[PDB]
Amino acid sequence: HHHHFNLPPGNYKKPVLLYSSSGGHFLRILPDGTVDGTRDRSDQHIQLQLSAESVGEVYIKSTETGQYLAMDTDGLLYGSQTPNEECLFLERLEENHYNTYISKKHAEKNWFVGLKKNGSVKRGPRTHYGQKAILFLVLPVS
Repeated sequence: HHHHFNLPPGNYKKPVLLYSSSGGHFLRILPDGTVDGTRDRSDQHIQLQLSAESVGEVYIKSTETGQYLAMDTDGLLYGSQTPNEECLFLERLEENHYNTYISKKHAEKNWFVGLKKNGSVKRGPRTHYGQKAILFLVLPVS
């Protein structure tokens, strides 16, 4: 109700990479629960598995550790051992091509998953429609 409903095609069967074009980083959920990006395509912690809750709602899960991507009350991304309300994202098509991920919990604030060119992630309140960091390509793993 606060966002459009253009959905990306494709599916949630196999593991994927969330690729950030600006700096060429892959979204990474480290074992200690911290979140960043790396250009290292062989990094074990960039392999992710997406799954649907409702249509257009997803969990983003580390295949290596089982951690769920989540955004806390202050807008910081972190890895959660169990799925909770902070773990649900609205997955949408953007600029007719990319995927964006909006915090469901904070959807009315337009808080996005964002991966900067320097390979750090954005804090929720610093993201907004029209940015580059919020744009992902979901790549199949080799």
